[PDB]
Amino acid sequence: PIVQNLQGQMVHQCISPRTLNAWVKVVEEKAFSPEVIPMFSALSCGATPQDLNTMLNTVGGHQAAMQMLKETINEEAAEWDRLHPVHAGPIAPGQMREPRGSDIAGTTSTLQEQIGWMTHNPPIPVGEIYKRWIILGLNKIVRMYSPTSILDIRQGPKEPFRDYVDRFYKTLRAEQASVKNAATETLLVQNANPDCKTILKALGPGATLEEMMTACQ
Amino acid sequence: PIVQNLQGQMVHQCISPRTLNAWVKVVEEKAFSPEVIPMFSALSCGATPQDLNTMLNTVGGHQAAMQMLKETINEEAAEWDRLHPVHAGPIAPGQMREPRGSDIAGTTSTLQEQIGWMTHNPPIPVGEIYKRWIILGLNKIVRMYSPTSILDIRQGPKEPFRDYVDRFYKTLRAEQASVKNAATETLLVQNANPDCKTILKALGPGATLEEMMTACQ
Amino acid sequence: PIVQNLQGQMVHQCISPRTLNAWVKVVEEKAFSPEVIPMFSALSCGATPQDLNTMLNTVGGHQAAMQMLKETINEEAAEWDRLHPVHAGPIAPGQMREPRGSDIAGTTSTLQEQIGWMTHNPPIPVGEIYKRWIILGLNKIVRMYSPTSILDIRQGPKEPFRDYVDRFYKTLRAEQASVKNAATETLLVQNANPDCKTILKALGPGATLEEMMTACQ
Amino acid sequence: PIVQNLQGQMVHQCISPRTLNAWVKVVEEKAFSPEVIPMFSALSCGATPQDLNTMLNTVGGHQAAMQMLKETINEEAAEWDRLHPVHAGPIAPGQMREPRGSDIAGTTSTLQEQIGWMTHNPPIPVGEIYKRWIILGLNKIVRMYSPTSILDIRQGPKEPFRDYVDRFYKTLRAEQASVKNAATETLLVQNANPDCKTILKALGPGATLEEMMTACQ
Amino acid sequence: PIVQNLQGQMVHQCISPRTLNAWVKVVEEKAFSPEVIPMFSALSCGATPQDLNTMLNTVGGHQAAMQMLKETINEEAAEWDRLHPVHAGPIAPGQMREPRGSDIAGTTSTLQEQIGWMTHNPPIPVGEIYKRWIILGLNKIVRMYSPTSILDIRQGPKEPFRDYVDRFYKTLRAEQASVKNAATETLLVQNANPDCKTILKALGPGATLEEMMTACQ
Amino acid sequence: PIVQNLQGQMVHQCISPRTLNAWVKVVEEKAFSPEVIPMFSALSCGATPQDLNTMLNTVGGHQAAMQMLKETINEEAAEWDRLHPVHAGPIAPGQMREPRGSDIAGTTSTLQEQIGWMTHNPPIPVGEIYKRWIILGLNKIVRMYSPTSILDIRQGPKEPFRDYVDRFYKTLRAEQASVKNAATETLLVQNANPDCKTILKALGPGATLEEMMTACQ
Ligand SMILES: O=c1[nH]c2c(Br)cccc2n1Cc1ccccc1
Ligand SMILES: O=c1[nH]c2c(Br)cccc2n1Cc1ccccc1
Ligand SMILES: O=c1[nH]c2c(Br)cccc2n1Cc1ccccc1
Ligand SMILES: O=c1[nH]c2c(Br)cccc2n1Cc1ccccc1
Ligand SMILES: O=c1[nH]c2c(Br)cccc2n1Cc1ccccc1
Ligand SMILES: O=c1[nH]c2c(Br)cccc2n1Cc1ccccc1
Repeated sequence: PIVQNLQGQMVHQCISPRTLNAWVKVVEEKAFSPEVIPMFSALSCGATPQDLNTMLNTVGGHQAAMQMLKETINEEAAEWDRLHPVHAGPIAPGQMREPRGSDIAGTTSTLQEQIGWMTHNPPIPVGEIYKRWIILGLNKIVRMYSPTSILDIRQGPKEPFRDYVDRFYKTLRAEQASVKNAATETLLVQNANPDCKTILKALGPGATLEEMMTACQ
Repeated sequence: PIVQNLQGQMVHQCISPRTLNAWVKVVEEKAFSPEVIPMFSALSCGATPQDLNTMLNTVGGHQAAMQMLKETINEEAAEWDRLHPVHAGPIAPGQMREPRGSDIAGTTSTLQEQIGWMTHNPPIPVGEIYKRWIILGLNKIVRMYSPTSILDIRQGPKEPFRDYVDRFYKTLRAEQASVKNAATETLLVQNANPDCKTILKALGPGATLEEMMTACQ
Repeated sequence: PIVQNLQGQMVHQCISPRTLNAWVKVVEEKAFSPEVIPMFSALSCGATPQDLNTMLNTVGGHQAAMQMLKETINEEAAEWDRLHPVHAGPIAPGQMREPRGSDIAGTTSTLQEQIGWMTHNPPIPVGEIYKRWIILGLNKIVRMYSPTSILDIRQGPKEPFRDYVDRFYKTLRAEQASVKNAATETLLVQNANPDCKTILKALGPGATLEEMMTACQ
Repeated sequence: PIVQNLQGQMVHQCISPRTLNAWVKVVEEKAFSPEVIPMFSALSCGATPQDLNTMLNTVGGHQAAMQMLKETINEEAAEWDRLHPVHAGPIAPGQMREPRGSDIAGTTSTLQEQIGWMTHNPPIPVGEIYKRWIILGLNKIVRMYSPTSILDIRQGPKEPFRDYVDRFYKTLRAEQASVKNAATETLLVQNANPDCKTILKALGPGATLEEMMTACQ
Repeated sequence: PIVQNLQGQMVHQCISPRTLNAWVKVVEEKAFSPEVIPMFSALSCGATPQDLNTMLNTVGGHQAAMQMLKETINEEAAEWDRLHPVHAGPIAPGQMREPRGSDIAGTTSTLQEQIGWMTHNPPIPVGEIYKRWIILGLNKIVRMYSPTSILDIRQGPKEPFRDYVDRFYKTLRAEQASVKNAATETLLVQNANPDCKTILKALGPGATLEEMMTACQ
Repeated sequence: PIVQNLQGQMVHQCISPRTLNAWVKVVEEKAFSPEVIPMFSALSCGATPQDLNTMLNTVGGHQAAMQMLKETINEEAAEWDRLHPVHAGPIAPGQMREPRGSDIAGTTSTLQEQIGWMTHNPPIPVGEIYKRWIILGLNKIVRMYSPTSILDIRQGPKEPFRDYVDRFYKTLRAEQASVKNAATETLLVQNANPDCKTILKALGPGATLEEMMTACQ
């Protein structure tokens, strides 16, 4: 990554073994549960494109997902190039060249180039632009791999309301409803069991989740 | 987080993998036992709003609680805005803008903005203001998820007084009696078993817990 | 804690995850065995009052003990205030105020105040004063939770002398005899089994523990 | 490795125990699965030739592979020497000598020499040149140890399409098809089971993997 | 401990959790096997007397040994005082006082005093003087707790010579023969089994251990 | 060890707990498999003689080997003294004395002396000279403890060629053939099973290992 040292300058630091292992193990344990995305983002704090590729490339399973992610990346890289075309032919000697989509994705740019963009004044934050693309991809995968429709999360007749709500919002998070506060006074009540539904209906509209959860305790 | 380096300046540091993992595992092991709150506070030492959101967002279960927490956050953000409205329209070029509730919660502010507030002279401690909101939320959840009323913590006929007292104060902590020294010379004696109650009554009022615990040994 | 950096100034550092976890796990594994106290002291090296409270507050069990400890703290805080009363009414603008008992215990003082006391010239070592109070409390708990009287530690007829001595001094440590060198040429011999007692009596007085242990091998 | 310190100069740092252990354990757990290569590259960030040899030499099993890797190294070293022959006889006193193939591979050069090349202006990046050779070798091994031909990865009649695709791209990665986006609209469909193949044929050409995977859900 | 920082000055650093845990666990796993002593010495690198006491005091078992160690310490402290008596009565204001035995053992000296001695020019290395005393004590314990006389380490009729030699030198190390090279051409041969003894006798005198071990393979 | 800090000067640093534990555990897990030697070398990066002795002395088993290693050390120390005799009698006040064999092995020199040699201009690299001696010793032990002659590594009739080759080069590494590329087109083919031998003979001479391994797949 690029870090500030103990004296203020932005400099390159090797990716730690700790970071490398943390990311690999989160994917091993959680696959594409939605909580993997914020973890990915945090573990990739300060990352260069190189570092991003390293993290992705260290994943051994899930190669259908990694291939889908390459595809998303390629789509975002092609839109980058449409928005910001680069002058072809030879670069002014010693000068910074402008990044293309593939340079941002770290496939046709060197670490040194990446460091130059990222630390230039003003900076071209290639690592953050690429991260956004990867996260866009990752979110598609989380949605695709969501195993259950929100329509099938219904409270069991003996199921504690809290366990139902946990299932419902974990499902909603994966399906990626933006709806989130919203769905509360509608689908969540509809999919509640008969006894709880009666209670919740009686509360009247505008009930907070806390209120709903106390009511159905 | 924002830290002081080895030379005195306040600067941004990536959240560690160690920190990230510690928080995720505490929630996995302890759920919303009350001791999770001081741990959260300590693990979030120096946090920006971004860092706070990261920590929250890395939690995979308990999505009923995380949704209740968003709600509390939204309530505190709306009261922030009532207390400190911000001039609308365009900001003076290059100048610091004033934070709104959603900026404090990290949803409409950038890391750079956050860093500027937090390190400005005088500082606007957005990370500490947000932390207070999250802790307010978290405390509601701890109370809600407390499984037993203090009224049901009564000493077993064969139950060591110390184990009873441990149960009683662990329950009181979750229910969040402010009462804490208080409840000592009342409910704790009332809920003691017949033999211990007799002993404790004989001690007279004003007995310290230590005295009570020795007496009922 | 407050640490010296790599350039000589005293500055605040966040409590580490490593420290936090170490303390929680020692309490989980060892409860109030006497060796927990020196560990607590060492893990709290450089601690502010805030840090002390964090460590205490992260303990999830043993709430009878934590309540007894609050009580001891309150007693020491009240004696602090008797010894060092503070001028009431408004503080000189910008100046350091004097700490009261509750400020030392971190309940009515801010981190910033604490840092100011601890790094002032001359310093008011609030973290060390509070630590002393907590250790006084903790020692009471270790004594209370000692499961066996020294009077009941007697050598088994088939019990190796070394295992007996280990039991005897582990018990004495918990009961907190100051006696420690002392009890050696008396109770330790008295509570030895018949064969070893005969041997030890023959050695004559003034025998070192090493001498006793060789003799009864 | 060679790192930049907290003040800007490039200096030698001992390889960490953490790094050493991470590499040894990845090889123990994953052998020559293709994801070991990006891990190797990342763990060897900043490595000198010495460090590269250390990492390789710490591997205890797989000595057929390590011998094949020496062979590849020797081939690349011999081509280095063909491209960049070095003046024989005695070196100018105090001056940097030019590296030969074996110097780049760390077998006839000292750490000090290596440090001098790597930090000279302009640098001779011996550690990166050697790393490229090792990775060339390693890729040959990954291909050789790939257990299954892509021709034998065919979807089971009851096999979820996603699990098939995972098998297919994991196999392709090992066999090292450059084809990767390519093989998607051909072999992947051909090797799909009858029901999925029918669905995929109906989609028409140009289907993205995401589209294919949704279709065969 | 007292360390040199990244700028050359000697300063106090808190004992790490890592160090604390390492020492406690070595004692738990190995008790007073002789290899614990060099580990103790290395873990206590740079230690103040305070730090030494911390490490000792964190040990929960083995209290017979810890008491024997206090005794040794007291003996060395009393000889210190015989060799280096200190002027009684009040110290020159602001000046360094001279350490007594108990100051060196950290029982009547403050951390600040200890730091002053250790970093004075010229230094009074109180931490190293105390460490020597503790190691003297520890060595007595290792010898006392050695379970087997060297006289009882004899090669089994089916026992590989190498396993015998391992037993013999592990025993000798505990009993603390200075003899070590020595005992090689005598007791080690005497205690060898009949077939190996014959072989070894034939080698003639002056055989190296390597030679002996090859011979009896 | 002696390290360069964050400002360029060579200074002493305590051996880490991490390093100490890593070395002890490698010996526990792998004994004297040949891969222990490069690990030892890497873990001892920057070591003083003191540090080298620490690492060796922390090993609890294998005392036959540790004794053989002392012997090798003594032999190298005696040859050092033959090559570089030192002027006897008193040293010039304040000046660096010249190291003898035993000073290099850390038995008659202080840490301070060692630091002075190692950081003098020009340096006397006592830690690297001693390391070379220890590695010479260690290599003798690896060879001695090799359990199988290369002559007995022959491919099983049902044994995959790759597993045979792994056995053969792991054995050769321990026996310490310099032969290594060499033995490839001879003994390795000779010790192959009948079917593979026929295949390999047909390839003709000059086959690379890769070629051999593909052929016998
Ligand atoms: O090097 C890698 N490995 C990647 C993985 Br694994 C998943 C996603 C993108 C990756 N990239 C960059 C890249 C390559 C080819 C097409 C597009 C993006
Ligand atoms: O980004 C996140 N994730 C959060 C979680 Br998980 C729980 C609480 C608040 C969170 N925030 C900020 C936020 C979002 C939306 C409404 C209010 C607060
Ligand atoms: O915040 C905390 N948590 C504590 C725990 Br847990 C045990 C002892 C004291 C504690 N304190 C300070 C404090 C509070 C109230 C009365 C006195 C002392
Ligand atoms: O020292 C080592 N150990 C190595 C391992 Br293990 C595998 C590959 C190369 C290695 N090298 C460098 C080297 C030696 C001899 C021929 C060519 C390359
Ligand atoms: O504070 C401690 N704990 C010790 C342990 Br545990 C063993 C040895 C000495 C120790 N010391 C110093 C000390 C105390 C009293 C007599 C002599 C030495
Ligand atoms: O202090 C130690 N412990 C050692 C171990 Br354990 C093995 C090898 C040498 C060692 N040394 C140095 C040394 C001592 C005596 C003879 C020669 C070498």
